[PDB]
Amino acid sequence: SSPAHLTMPYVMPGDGEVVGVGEPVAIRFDENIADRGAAEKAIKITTNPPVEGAFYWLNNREVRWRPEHFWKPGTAVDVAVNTYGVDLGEGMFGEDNVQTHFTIGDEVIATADDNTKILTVRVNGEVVKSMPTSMGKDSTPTANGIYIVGSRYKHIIMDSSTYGVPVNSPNGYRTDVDWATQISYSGVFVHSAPWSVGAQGHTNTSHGCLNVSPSNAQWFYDHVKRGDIVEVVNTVGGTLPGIDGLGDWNIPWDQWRAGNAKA
Repeated sequence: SSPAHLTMPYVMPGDGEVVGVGEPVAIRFDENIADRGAAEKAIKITTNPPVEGAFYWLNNREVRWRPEHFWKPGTAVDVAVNTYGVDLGEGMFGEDNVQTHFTIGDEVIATADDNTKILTVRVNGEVVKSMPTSMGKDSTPTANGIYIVGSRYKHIIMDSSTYGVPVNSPNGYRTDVDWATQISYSGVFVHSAPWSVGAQGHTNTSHGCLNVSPSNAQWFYDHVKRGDIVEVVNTVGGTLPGIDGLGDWNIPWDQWRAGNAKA
Protein backbone atom coordinates (compact mmCIF):
# COMPACT_ATOMS: atom_id res chain seq x y z
CA SER A 1 0.00 0.00 0.00
CA SER A 2 1.24 3.47 -0.98
CA PRO A 3 0.64 6.24 1.60
CA ALA A 4 0.26 8.73 -1.26
CA HIS A 5 -2.42 6.60 -2.96
CA LEU A 6 -4.46 4.77 -0.32
CA THR A 7 -5.92 6.10 2.92
CA MET A 8 -7.86 4.48 5.78
CA PRO A 9 -10.60 6.33 7.70
CA TYR A 10 -11.03 6.06 11.49
CA VAL A 11 -14.20 7.25 13.21
CA MET A 12 -14.77 8.39 16.77
CA PRO A 13 -16.66 7.99 19.09
CA GLY A 14 -16.28 4.21 18.99
CA ASP A 15 -19.11 1.79 18.27
CA GLY A 16 -21.57 1.52 21.19
CA GLU A 17 -20.14 4.41 23.23
CA VAL A 18 -22.26 6.78 25.33
CA VAL A 19 -20.85 10.30 25.08
CA GLY A 20 -21.64 13.82 26.31
CA VAL A 21 -23.63 16.56 24.59
CA GLY A 22 -20.47 18.29 23.28
CA GLU A 23 -19.09 15.27 21.40
CA PRO A 24 -18.58 15.88 17.67
CA VAL A 25 -18.29 13.05 15.18
CA ALA A 26 -14.62 12.82 14.19
CA ILE A 27 -13.45 11.17 10.97
CA ARG A 28 -9.67 10.98 10.83
CA PHE A 29 -7.74 9.79 7.77
CA ASP A 30 -4.22 8.44 7.99
CA GLU A 31 -3.19 10.65 5.05
CA ASN A 32 -3.81 14.24 3.90
CA ILE A 33 -7.08 14.70 2.02
CA ALA A 34 -6.73 16.85 -1.13
CA ASP A 35 -10.45 16.78 -2.01
CA ARG A 36 -12.29 17.60 1.22
CA GLY A 37 -15.61 17.89 -0.63
CA ALA A 38 -15.30 14.32 -1.92
CA ALA A 39 -14.61 13.09 1.63
CA GLU A 40 -17.62 14.97 3.02
CA LYS A 41 -19.89 13.58 0.26
CA ALA A 42 -18.76 10.04 1.17
CA ILE A 43 -19.81 10.40 4.84
CA LYS A 44 -23.46 9.87 5.78
CA ILE A 45 -24.56 10.81 9.28
CA THR A 46 -28.02 9.88 10.51
CA THR A 47 -29.44 11.28 13.73
CA ASN A 48 -32.52 10.34 15.79
CA PRO A 49 -34.14 12.69 16.75
CA PRO A 50 -32.98 14.26 13.47
CA VAL A 51 -30.86 17.39 13.78
CA GLU A 52 -29.03 19.55 11.22
CA GLY A 53 -25.25 19.41 11.35
CA ALA A 54 -22.20 20.27 9.29
CA PHE A 55 -18.56 19.33 8.58
CA TYR A 56 -15.48 21.38 9.52
CA TRP A 57 -11.83 20.36 9.07
CA LEU A 58 -9.42 20.82 11.97
CA ASN A 59 -6.42 19.91 9.91
CA ASN A 60 -5.53 18.15 6.63
CA ARG A 61 -6.55 14.72 7.97
CA GLU A 62 -9.43 15.21 10.41
CA VAL A 63 -12.96 16.41 9.79
CA ARG A 64 -15.57 17.03 12.50
CA TRP A 65 -19.36 17.02 12.27
CA ARG A 66 -21.67 18.52 14.85
CA PRO A 67 -24.99 20.33 15.23
CA GLU A 68 -25.42 24.02 16.00
CA HIS A 69 -26.30 23.46 19.65
CA PHE A 70 -25.21 20.78 22.07
CA TRP A 71 -26.80 17.41 21.39
CA LYS A 72 -30.06 16.46 23.04
CA PRO A 73 -29.60 13.63 25.58
CA GLY A 74 -30.75 10.29 24.21
CA THR A 75 -29.93 11.15 20.59
CA ALA A 76 -28.75 8.15 18.53
CA VAL A 77 -26.06 8.76 15.90
CA ASP A 78 -25.13 6.48 13.01
CA VAL A 79 -22.07 7.27 10.92
CA ALA A 80 -21.37 5.62 7.57
CA VAL A 81 -18.01 6.47 6.07
CA ASN A 82 -18.45 5.07 2.56
CA THR A 83 -14.96 5.85 1.30
CA TYR A 84 -13.97 2.47 -0.20
CA GLY A 85 -12.60 3.14 -3.70
CA VAL A 86 -13.64 6.80 -3.54
CA ASP A 87 -11.26 9.32 -5.12
CA LEU A 88 -10.34 11.61 -2.22
CA GLY A 89 -8.17 13.83 -4.41
CA GLU A 90 -4.98 13.60 -6.46
CA GLY A 91 -4.89 9.82 -6.95
CA MET A 92 -5.76 9.06 -3.33
CA PHE A 93 -8.42 6.41 -2.82
CA GLY A 94 -10.32 5.34 0.30
CA GLU A 95 -9.10 1.91 1.41
CA ASP A 96 -12.23 0.79 3.25
CA ASN A 97 -15.61 1.71 4.66
CA VAL A 98 -16.10 2.23 8.38
CA GLN A 99 -19.22 2.55 10.51
CA THR A 100 -20.07 3.58 14.05
CA HIS A 101 -23.19 3.90 16.16
CA PHE A 102 -23.24 5.82 19.39
CA THR A 103 -25.64 7.64 21.68
CA ILE A 104 -25.66 10.86 23.69
CA GLY A 105 -26.01 10.54 27.48
CA ASP A 106 -26.86 13.08 30.18
CA GLU A 107 -26.09 16.74 29.68
CA VAL A 108 -23.12 17.56 31.92
CA ILE A 109 -21.84 21.13 31.86
CA ALA A 110 -19.21 22.31 34.36
CA THR A 111 -18.70 26.08 34.57
CA ALA A 112 -15.57 27.69 36.01
CA ASP A 113 -16.17 31.38 36.77
CA ASP A 114 -12.95 33.30 37.50
CA ASN A 115 -15.00 35.75 39.61
CA THR A 116 -15.88 32.99 42.10
CA LYS A 117 -13.09 30.51 41.27
CA ILE A 118 -15.66 27.73 41.62
CA LEU A 119 -16.23 24.95 39.10
CA THR A 120 -19.97 24.19 39.24
CA VAL A 121 -21.13 20.91 37.72
CA ARG A 122 -24.66 20.85 36.29
CA VAL A 123 -26.35 17.60 35.22
CA ASN A 124 -29.40 18.12 33.01
CA GLY A 125 -29.61 21.72 34.29
CA GLU A 126 -29.38 20.83 38.00
CA VAL A 127 -26.37 21.75 40.20
CA VAL A 128 -24.91 18.53 41.60
CA LYS A 129 -21.43 19.61 42.74
CA SER A 130 -19.34 22.73 43.32
CA MET A 131 -15.56 22.63 43.63
CA PRO A 132 -12.94 25.28 44.45
CA THR A 133 -10.39 25.72 41.69
CA SER A 134 -7.07 27.46 41.05
CA MET A 135 -6.71 28.47 37.43
CA GLY A 136 -3.90 30.06 35.41
CA LYS A 137 -1.93 32.98 36.88
CA ASP A 138 -2.57 36.43 35.35
CA SER A 139 0.66 35.78 33.41
CA THR A 140 -0.20 32.21 32.26
CA PRO A 141 -4.00 32.37 32.23
CA THR A 142 -6.61 29.74 31.41
CA ALA A 143 -8.37 30.74 28.17
CA ASN A 144 -12.11 31.39 28.32
CA GLY A 145 -14.55 29.41 26.19
CA ILE A 146 -16.11 25.99 25.69
CA TYR A 147 -13.95 22.89 26.23
CA ILE A 148 -14.90 19.28 25.37
CA VAL A 149 -13.93 16.52 27.82
CA GLY A 150 -11.39 14.22 26.12
CA SER A 151 -9.18 11.49 27.57
CA ARG A 152 -8.89 10.75 31.29
CA TYR A 153 -6.02 9.33 33.35
CA LYS A 154 -5.92 7.87 36.86
CA HIS A 155 -2.27 8.90 36.67
CA ILE A 156 -0.23 10.67 34.06
CA ILE A 157 3.32 11.87 33.60
CA MET A 158 3.80 15.25 32.05
CA ASP A 159 7.29 14.81 30.62
CA SER A 160 9.27 17.59 28.92
CA SER A 161 11.46 14.92 27.22
CA THR A 162 8.68 14.22 24.71
CA TYR A 163 9.22 17.74 23.31
CA GLY A 164 13.03 17.39 23.25
CA VAL A 165 13.46 19.47 26.41
CA PRO A 166 15.66 17.56 28.90
CA VAL A 167 14.02 16.97 32.32
CA ASN A 168 17.01 18.33 34.27
CA SER A 169 17.03 21.80 32.69
CA PRO A 170 15.46 25.21 33.53
CA ASN A 171 12.29 24.50 31.51
CA GLY A 172 12.41 20.69 31.87
CA TYR A 173 10.00 18.62 33.97
CA ARG A 174 8.79 15.09 34.69
CA THR A 175 5.62 15.61 36.73
CA ASP A 176 3.27 13.08 38.35
CA VAL A 177 -0.43 13.97 38.24
CA ASP A 178 -3.47 12.08 39.59
CA TRP A 179 -7.11 12.08 38.41
CA ALA A 180 -6.44 14.06 35.26
CA THR A 181 -9.31 14.88 32.90
CA GLN A 182 -8.13 16.35 29.60
CA ILE A 183 -10.17 19.30 28.26
CA SER A 184 -7.85 20.69 25.55
CA TYR A 185 -5.27 19.22 23.15
CA SER A 186 -3.08 22.17 24.16
CA GLY A 187 -2.80 20.47 27.56
CA VAL A 188 -5.49 21.97 29.81
CA PHE A 189 -6.66 19.38 32.39
CA VAL A 190 -8.95 19.30 35.41
CA HIS A 191 -6.75 17.43 37.90
CA SER A 192 -5.62 16.69 41.43
CA ALA A 193 -3.45 19.49 42.76
CA PRO A 194 -2.63 18.81 46.42
CA TRP A 195 -0.07 21.64 46.17
CA SER A 196 -2.66 24.40 45.68
CA VAL A 197 -5.52 23.35 47.99
CA GLY A 198 -5.32 26.49 50.19
CA ALA A 199 -5.51 28.77 47.13
CA GLN A 200 -8.41 26.93 45.45
CA GLY A 201 -11.50 29.14 45.31
CA HIS A 202 -9.40 32.20 46.16
CA THR A 203 -6.37 32.91 44.00
CA ASN A 204 -5.04 31.71 40.64
CA THR A 205 -1.69 29.93 40.86
CA SER A 206 -1.47 27.43 37.96
CA HIS A 207 0.15 27.21 34.50
CA GLY A 208 -3.31 27.16 32.90
CA CYS A 209 -4.79 23.91 34.21
CA LEU A 210 -7.84 23.81 36.46
CA ASN A 211 -6.32 22.79 39.81
CA VAL A 212 -8.81 21.10 42.16
CA SER A 213 -8.48 19.04 45.38
CA PRO A 214 -7.48 15.33 45.13
CA SER A 215 -10.97 14.32 46.30
CA ASN A 216 -12.75 16.69 43.90
CA ALA A 217 -10.50 15.59 41.00
CA GLN A 218 -11.36 11.94 41.67
CA TRP A 219 -15.03 12.97 41.83
CA PHE A 220 -14.70 14.78 38.49
CA TYR A 221 -12.92 11.82 36.89
CA ASP A 222 -15.66 9.46 38.17
CA HIS A 223 -18.59 11.66 37.05
CA VAL A 224 -17.68 12.98 33.62
CA LYS A 225 -17.44 11.25 30.27
CA ARG A 226 -15.97 12.03 26.86
CA GLY A 227 -17.97 14.81 25.22
CA ASP A 228 -19.11 16.46 28.45
CA ILE A 229 -18.49 20.22 28.61
CA VAL A 230 -16.34 22.57 30.68
CA GLU A 231 -16.98 26.30 30.21
CA VAL A 232 -14.47 28.87 31.46
CA VAL A 233 -15.62 32.49 31.88
CA ASN A 234 -14.24 35.82 33.17
CA THR A 235 -10.50 34.98 33.11
CA VAL A 236 -7.86 37.45 31.89
CA GLY A 237 -7.02 34.95 29.13
CA GLY A 238 -8.13 34.92 25.50
CA THR A 239 -10.49 32.32 24.03
CA LEU A 240 -9.60 28.67 23.38
CA PRO A 241 -8.82 28.21 19.67
CA GLY A 242 -11.70 26.60 17.77
CA ILE A 243 -9.20 24.24 16.10
CA ASP A 244 -7.54 23.05 19.34
CA GLY A 245 -8.89 19.52 18.99
CA LEU A 246 -11.41 19.94 21.82
CA GLY A 247 -12.35 23.57 21.08
CA ASP A 248 -14.90 22.92 18.34
CA TRP A 249 -17.75 24.86 20.00
CA ASN A 250 -15.77 28.10 20.03
CA ILE A 251 -16.24 28.33 16.27
CA PRO A 252 -19.46 30.29 15.64
CA TRP A 253 -22.11 28.24 13.84
CA ASP A 254 -22.12 30.42 10.73
CA GLN A 255 -18.37 29.86 10.33
CA TRP A 256 -18.67 26.12 11.07
CA ARG A 257 -21.58 25.49 8.73
CA ALA A 258 -19.93 27.36 5.83
CA GLY A 259 -17.09 24.87 6.32
CA ASN A 260 -13.57 24.86 4.91
CA ALA A 261 -13.84 22.17 2.20
CA LYS A 262 -12.86 24.79 -0.40
CA ALA A 263 -11.08 27.13 2.06
